[PDB]
Amino acid sequence: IEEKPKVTFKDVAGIEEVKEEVKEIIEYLKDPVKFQKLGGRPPKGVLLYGEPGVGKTLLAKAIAGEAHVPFISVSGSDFVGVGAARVRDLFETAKKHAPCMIFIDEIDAVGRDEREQTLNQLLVEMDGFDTSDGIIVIAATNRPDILDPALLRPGRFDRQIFIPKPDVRGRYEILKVHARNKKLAKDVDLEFVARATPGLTGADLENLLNEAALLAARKGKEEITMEEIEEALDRMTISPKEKEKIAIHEAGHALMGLVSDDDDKVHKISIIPDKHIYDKKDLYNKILVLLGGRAAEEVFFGKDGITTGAENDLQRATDLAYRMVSMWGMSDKVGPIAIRAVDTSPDLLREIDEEVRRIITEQYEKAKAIVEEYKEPLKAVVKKLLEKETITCEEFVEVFKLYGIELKDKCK
Amino acid sequence: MAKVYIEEKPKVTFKDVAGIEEVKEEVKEIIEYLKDPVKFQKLGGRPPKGVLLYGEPGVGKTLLAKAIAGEAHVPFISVSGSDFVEMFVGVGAARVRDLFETAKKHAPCMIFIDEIDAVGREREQTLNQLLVEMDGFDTSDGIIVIAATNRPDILDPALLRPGRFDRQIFIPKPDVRGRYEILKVHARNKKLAKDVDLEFVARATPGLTGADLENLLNEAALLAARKGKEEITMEEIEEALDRITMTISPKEKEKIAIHEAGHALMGLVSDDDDKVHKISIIPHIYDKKDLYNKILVLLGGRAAEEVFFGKDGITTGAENDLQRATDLAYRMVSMWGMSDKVGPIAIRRDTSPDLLREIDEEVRRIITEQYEKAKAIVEEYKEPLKAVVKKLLEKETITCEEFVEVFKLYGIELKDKCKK
Amino acid sequence: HMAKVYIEPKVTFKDVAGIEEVKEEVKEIIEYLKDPVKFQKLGGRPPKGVLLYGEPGVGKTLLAKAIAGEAHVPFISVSGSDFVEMFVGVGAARVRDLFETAKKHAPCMIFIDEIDAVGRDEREQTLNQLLVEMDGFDTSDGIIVIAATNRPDILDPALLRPGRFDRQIFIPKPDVRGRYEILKVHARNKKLAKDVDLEFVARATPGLTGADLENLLNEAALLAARKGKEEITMEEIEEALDRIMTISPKEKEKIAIHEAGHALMGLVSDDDDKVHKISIIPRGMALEDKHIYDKKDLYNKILVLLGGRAAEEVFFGKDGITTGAENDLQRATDLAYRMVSMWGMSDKVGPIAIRDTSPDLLREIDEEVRRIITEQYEKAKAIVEEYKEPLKAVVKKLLEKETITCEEFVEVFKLYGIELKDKCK
Amino acid sequence: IEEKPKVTFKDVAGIEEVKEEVKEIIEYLKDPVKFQKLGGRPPKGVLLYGEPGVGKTLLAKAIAGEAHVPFISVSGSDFVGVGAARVRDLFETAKKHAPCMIFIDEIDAVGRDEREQTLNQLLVEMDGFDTSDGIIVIAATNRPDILDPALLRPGRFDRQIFIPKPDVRGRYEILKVHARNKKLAKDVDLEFVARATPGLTGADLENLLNEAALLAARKGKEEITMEEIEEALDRMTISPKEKEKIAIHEAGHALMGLVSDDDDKVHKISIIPDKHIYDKKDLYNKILVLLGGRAAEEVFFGKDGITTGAENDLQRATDLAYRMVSMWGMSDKVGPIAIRAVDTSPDLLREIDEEVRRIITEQYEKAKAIVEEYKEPLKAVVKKLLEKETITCEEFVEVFKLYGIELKDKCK
Amino acid sequence: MAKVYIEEKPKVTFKDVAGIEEVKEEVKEIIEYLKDPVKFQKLGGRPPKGVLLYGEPGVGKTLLAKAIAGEAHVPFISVSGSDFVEMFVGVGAARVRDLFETAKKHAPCMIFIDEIDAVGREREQTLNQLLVEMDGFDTSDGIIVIAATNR
Ligand SMILES: Nc1ncnc2c1ncn2[C@@H]1O[C@H](COP(=O)(O)OP(=O)(O)O)[C@@H](O)[C@H]1O
Ligand SMILES: Nc1ncnc2c1ncn2[C@@H]1O[C@H](COP(=O)(O)OP(=O)(O)O)[C@@H](O)[C@H]1O
Ligand SMILES: Nc1ncnc2c1ncn2[C@@H]1O[C@H](COP(=O)(O)OP(=O)(O)O)[C@@H](O)[C@H]1O
Ligand SMILES: Nc1ncnc2c1ncn2[C@@H]1O[C@H](COP(=O)(O)OP(=O)(O)O)[C@@H](O)[C@H]1O
Ligand SMILES: Nc1ncnc2c1ncn2[C@@H]1O[C@H](COP(=O)(O)OP(=O)(O)O)[C@@H](O)[C@H]1O
Ligand SMILES: [Zn+2]
Ligand SMILES: [Zn+2]
Ligand SMILES: [Zn+2]
Ligand SMILES: [Zn+2]
Repeated sequence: IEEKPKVTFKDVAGIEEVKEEVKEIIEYLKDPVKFQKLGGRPPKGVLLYGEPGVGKTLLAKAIAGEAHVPFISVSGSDFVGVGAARVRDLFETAKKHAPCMIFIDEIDAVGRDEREQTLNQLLVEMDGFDTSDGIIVIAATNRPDILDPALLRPGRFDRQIFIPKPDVRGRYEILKVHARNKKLAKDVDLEFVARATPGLTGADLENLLNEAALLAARKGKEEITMEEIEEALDRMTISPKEKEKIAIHEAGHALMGLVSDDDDKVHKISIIPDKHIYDKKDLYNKILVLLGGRAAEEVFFGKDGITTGAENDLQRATDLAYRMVSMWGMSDKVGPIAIRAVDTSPDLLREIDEEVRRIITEQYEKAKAIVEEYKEPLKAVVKKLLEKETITCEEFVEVFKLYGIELKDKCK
Repeated sequence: MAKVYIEEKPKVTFKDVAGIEEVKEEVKEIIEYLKDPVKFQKLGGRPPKGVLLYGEPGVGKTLLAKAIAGEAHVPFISVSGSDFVEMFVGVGAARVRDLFETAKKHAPCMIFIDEIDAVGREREQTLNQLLVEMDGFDTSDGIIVIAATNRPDILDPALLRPGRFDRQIFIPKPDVRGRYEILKVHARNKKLAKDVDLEFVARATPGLTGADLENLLNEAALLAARKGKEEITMEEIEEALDRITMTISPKEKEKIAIHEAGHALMGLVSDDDDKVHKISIIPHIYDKKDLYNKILVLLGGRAAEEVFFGKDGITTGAENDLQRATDLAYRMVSMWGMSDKVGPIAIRRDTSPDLLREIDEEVRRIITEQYEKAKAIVEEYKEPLKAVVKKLLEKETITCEEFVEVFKLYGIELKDKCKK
Repeated sequence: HMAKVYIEPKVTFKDVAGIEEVKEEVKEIIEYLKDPVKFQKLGGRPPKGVLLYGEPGVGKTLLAKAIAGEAHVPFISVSGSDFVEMFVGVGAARVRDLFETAKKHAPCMIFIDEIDAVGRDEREQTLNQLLVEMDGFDTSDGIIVIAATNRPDILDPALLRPGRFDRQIFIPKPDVRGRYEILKVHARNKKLAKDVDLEFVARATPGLTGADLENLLNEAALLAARKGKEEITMEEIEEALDRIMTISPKEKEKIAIHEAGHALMGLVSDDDDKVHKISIIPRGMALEDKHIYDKKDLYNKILVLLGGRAAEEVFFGKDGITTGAENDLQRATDLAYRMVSMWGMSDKVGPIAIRDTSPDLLREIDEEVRRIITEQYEKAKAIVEEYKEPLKAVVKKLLEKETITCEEFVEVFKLYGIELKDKCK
Repeated sequence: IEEKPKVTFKDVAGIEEVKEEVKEIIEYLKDPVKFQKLGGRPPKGVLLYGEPGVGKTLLAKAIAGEAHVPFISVSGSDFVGVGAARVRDLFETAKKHAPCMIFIDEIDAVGRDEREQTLNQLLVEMDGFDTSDGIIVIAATNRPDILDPALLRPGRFDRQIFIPKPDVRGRYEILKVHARNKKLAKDVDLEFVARATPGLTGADLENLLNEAALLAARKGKEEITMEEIEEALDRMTISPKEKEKIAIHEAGHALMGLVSDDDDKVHKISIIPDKHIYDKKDLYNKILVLLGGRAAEEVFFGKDGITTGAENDLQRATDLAYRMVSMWGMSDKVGPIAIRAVDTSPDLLREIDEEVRRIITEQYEKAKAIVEEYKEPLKAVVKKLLEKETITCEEFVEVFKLYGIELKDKCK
Repeated sequence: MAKVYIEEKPKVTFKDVAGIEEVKEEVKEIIEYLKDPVKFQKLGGRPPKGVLLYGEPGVGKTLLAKAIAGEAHVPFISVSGSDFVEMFVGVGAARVRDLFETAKKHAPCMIFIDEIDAVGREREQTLNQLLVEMDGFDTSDGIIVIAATNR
């Protein structure tokens, strides 16, 4: 697929922080020789990851549009040995249309036999082009956890941007953008609709206004009223009980961060989902923070109230614990041996799993004790998070200050 | 070569379509859009571009599409997916471009693509040309593309992507009422005798499609004609019926009904799991309690099978329920650290066999716990369940409300979990 | 595919700001290129390949161009990405042709930007062809190859072995003085106002490269021009600043202790390879067989690899050990695993070689590998514990100078009355 | 590679039994429509297997030559996804040149990922052509033991011909063929040279005469004398000690065959290397025969004298024992279960290996006892085999008859 | 493009080659064949068509080949495996056919292919053309091909 601009930042609502990040990509695509004579090297690949419908393809299309540069679209599933040829051809086409943008949706389909050979051909094509070409590849994925680490290595998709689900403010701005082409009545309050749609993506909101328009049309009306919007709403939204669980989890992580011995700045708590060296204590602390969400879930709701929301934090914590034991020899029992894994005895594998379980349980018990200790000021924080949807790190600290508890200065 | 058919305003309407009122209700916006596209356009409304109709052969997919066009009084442009088999060069891709060209010329109209699976499994040359033609037309054009398939499992995912055939409607095989209503529709042109009981014929045809029934009445008419009769009697209908000996056995039906009732009963009792709907013999954050409950519901079908038929009567029908239940149990233990024994460790899908054993043990613990629970529930409400199964066997399809009403008769108040 | 041949002035050392230590290192390269015959008659043997590694825009191509300029010698520029294809063995031919062109224009300089693209199968054939072309030319030719990389961590070790790019120079991001000196260089062709304080601009640009600063002054000049001014004021510089990361001092101390750890192992080893320039390079930058090694030589190579971590534990405790020892630990274990399962250097396992093997043997192998590593780790730790006081001294010097010579390390130990092994260069 | 006849059966020495087998292939290639109107179906693929240099490519070339039909040559190693395309193209070319012969040398390279996909493409191309095409594929391999069973399945290479190393008679006939283009002296005795070259292949003999010719030329002679032939010989021949070991092994197999309870006819003992149902006793007996060679080696030479020659017989015996246990449920311990194998518990695998070891050792002890019993008439048979190189089954039985032992009537 | 060298009767002999007497002894039949091919041909003798010389760079592979030609007083036709890098179409395969054509015209002679690894690792088009040209010539021609490789 080969398209042209016709979509800019005016069609993208919110994500101003993301918009700011990608601004160098738009400046580079406008005139690559300014950046080439400069000496600086822009990214070759940029990974856009988030939930479906958050506007990853939209952002990529807006980048191309703002730069007035061709947009060459393709999907990961569109890639027996002919898979590797298609990759070579895509980049060939791109170099011919330079300065332009390559867009790869579902990069996870090609980047997780024919499934492992096309992957390498993409990797070599990424290493094949330079800044001189004046081209940039933007990939999008809903499952970055299943991505091949090789893809994120330096020279290839070494830049990653997480596009989040819209907050109440974000939802309203999206609604405004998608309401432009709709004949809405005076009585419609888009501010209310934003409040009434926590959990929805930009796509869900676009569909909600589209559905309301189709209803008003079916009904035989010259405007869209709140009636239609409520009807379109009923036709994906976070329950108040669900919201409470998310808020307790999120507060859990923040409390761990504002109490953890060393580094990592804490930031904006919301009911919405390396060049550095780290010591053993730093990693124990990072695990402590990751388990915080779940620790809060158990302390507040019991063993039967623990939720599916802790999925990534648990994965990350365990992944970090295995690295400590099997890669960084941070276990006394295992020793300073490093295993990178089908030549290793089951006895060592057992010894590794045991140590990983030891670390996680140690920290989980610690995290739980901390939540148990500050349960009353936490309840207060959760009440604020439920009401406001989003709170600043400063706000959290000030709520604890009210309960006579001075937390660590780690915000922004 | 090639051949595209154009019926400027068809004569088939919803009166020629029987027993898919839920489907009829869904497609009503497509009718309203085709009647006046600018009413929609002048508001910012964007109807679907493509609508996928999938079901068994003869359930009435082309019929429904023809009725949509007829109800809207709009041309029906028919074409077959197999007619895009290029004879030298990329003539397949040209035909696609031409079909949409023809359609835009006859707007407001309907494009109908039978066997979309033939063009959407040089192959990706015609397929891509269809995909670009789908992205090429807008709501301004006032046209809609309806594709039909018997094999949606072999369809290219690209076809179902947003902007294309992003709306999919499953057309099911008719239940008793469905079958009778179809027979009534197809009996209209036929000279039937007074003795013919179409209500009996519908009961006697579980598993037949609208086409099979249309053919059954057509065969009975040919039998009566050859015999030298002016009317069609039950004799000819029974004779025409016998050409059916891949149907639903009554013993088989009982097993399906008990399994289906099993799931519904679990759903209407499960502590916080959500929304039960239409029981038929015819084909996000979750807490630990919610997932235990989801497993409970999945095991319901089998639990009912054992309670009613014994360990020797349990069936292959529980295959996917069992898989799903175990997959969910495995995720609770190895991914969401919902096991006290295993702890809050996560193994996403390298592992010592001792941990693998510990995981399998815990998964077995959860499933057996819930299976024993489900069985106890079926054992408790066996008498009102027998009542539900008896109703489900004669009606083939019952509403959740109907189930709850049967239980109400046995003095048992179930959870208000019916879909509204 | 192309190659660009530069004819000589324009770029000399006067256009290169604040890397005087680097400028001093490369001075032999400039002298050799001037008259290759005079320097071999004198006795000086030059490098075949010089690797320049650092972040993008840190003046690696600039330094290389200045070397060629100062020597008045052709500069043949090429990129690693120009030697990739998959389809046909034309990649290997281009390498042969580049060196052919170079020999025709001698005395001259070859410059390979992005050497990492060709240094990581049709790409492998090209990598080997480069390696053989490196071994193909001599000092008699009068050519030196300078390669530049932003990713030296992903470079093939084969490229850096003796005879190839065996000289490596790390070009760092400019500190405040560095930034100020660069600003001065790039301010020469600009009409700046009296009110502009380049010393302030230096403090206001932490983390920028020479390239970023060059562009900042260029952008400020364009803003003053578009405003209709003959001079550039602080207003335009602040505006140009807005239009567009770090290393911690605690982190720096950890790196310095780790790096010092390796060097102490090397200068005590009992039998090893040469040790050189100890430096505080960030995790991102910084970086066998063919010949015969005995069991003692390999035990010693493991000893050196564990040195960094051994220092981390001796100085910071078990809670202070860091992620920086990641490759050292991997390499040490790989080497231990080869000793046991390939070279039958274990008495318990015997002279058996495992290339389909019982778990009992796998257990026996893992046990022995753990024995070797722990033995050596305890040895390394004991060495760090013994020379903890002169090491603290080395780290303090390393922290303030950010880079110390092998000679400086040995003379610090000399101060503490400890005579180390004569290694270095 | 595409060649034309120019080589017939006159260039092939001996292998008259093989020559007789392939005669239908030559008659079919001459006029396929006679065989097509007939109703009969010739083989699609014919596998030629034997040691290197025995004349597998030669026989194939002679088949094409005798039939006056094109010979299209290719090798297995000449076959990333482009491997499967080459196969399709070869058969395309063949169908265009029909009636003709396809020749695939080293079929083991393609018939043992890209290594497993080209294999399937060959299998489908084999199933693609019919008798109507009037083409035949002849494959050659030195390692048929490593061949994928799929290749030998009905419709594809379901015909297999073993080409053996030449016996003294065979060697003489080959020497005669290769002596035709050589200027040999009157004193040269090719009958002696055959006797003096046991173990050599047709290729070795061709080279021996070629080397003798080059020596005589170098020496400055107008003829090749015995001097040159002996010199060329010295420049792969079976030692007399080695010969004794082979003879004891071969006698071992024959004795088992002439004593085994039921079926399988015994034939020609030499010092040179399904549509049917079998019962448990038949298979125990087949194992007994297979172990016979080794059993004789141990009885005669001791545990330190057992040799590498038993390699195939041991493989075959074990392969047969595993099939009895894991496929045909002929083990009481394992039961009537059939395992065809990465879903099976190690406990069952252990139980299977134990039973296989039980069967083999049982039979090995039996075979050894039989050799021990008839050691004296066996010594007599070995003396005859050493002298004559080859003996008939009848001759063996007659030698035992002399020692007053009446064997089973199982010859020909 | 391309370049094939012809030294009709070289001046390097075995006196210019040192310390490989075992190798010198092996190749002595190649010398004797090149001196008079019909002596061999009139007996049914078939010498090698191709001889591969492999070793480290600078051990004297081209030297030995040149000495073989010199000792036999036979032309030495030198060519490099890298010179079969086609410039459009299949011009690589044509060069191979031409080399053997040239050789047959100068018989009895010696073909020398340095870096045979460059042509023998479109790639299989020139490689196959070499293979067919090798199978194309006979002992009657009175020519020998000596290839040298480091890899
Ligand atoms: N942030 C947003 N602002 C405005 N519209 C949005 C936003 N996010 C999504 N949308 C709308 O939702 C639709 C789906 O977005 P898309 O980028 O295709 O999905 P994805 O994130 O899966 O790649 C588009 O039509 C786009 O207009
Ligand atoms: N629900 C139904 N109501 C009435 N007639 C039906 C129904 N389903 C099928 N039929 C009849 O069966 C025949 C086949 O219908 P058709 O649409 O072609 O099947 P398919 O789903 O394979 O496209 C038609 O003559 C139609 O009238
Ligand atoms: N040390 C420095 N002194 C002066 N100018 C510098 C310095 N570092 C960078 N610059 C300038 O920045 C630009 C980019 O430098 P360049 O050589 O391309 O960097 P690299 O090769 O490391 O990517 C050049 O114009 C150069 O003059
Ligand atoms: N039975 C034989 N009769 C005559 N010559 C033979 C015989 N076996 C081999 N040769 C000769 O030996 C050479 C090698 O035979 P070939 O068929 O190519 O080997 P392989 O059996 O490995 O395929 C040929 O030149 C052929 O003339
Ligand atoms: N054994 C040797 N005796 C004499 N000179 C030798 C010997 N080996 C190499 N040389 C000399 O070394 C040089 C290179 O020889 P050459 O054949 O080109 O090397 P290679 O094996 O790479 O082809 C020649 O000038 C040759 O005289
Ligand atoms: Zn979390
Ligand atoms: Zn079910
Ligand atoms: Zn280190
Ligand atoms: Zn045998």
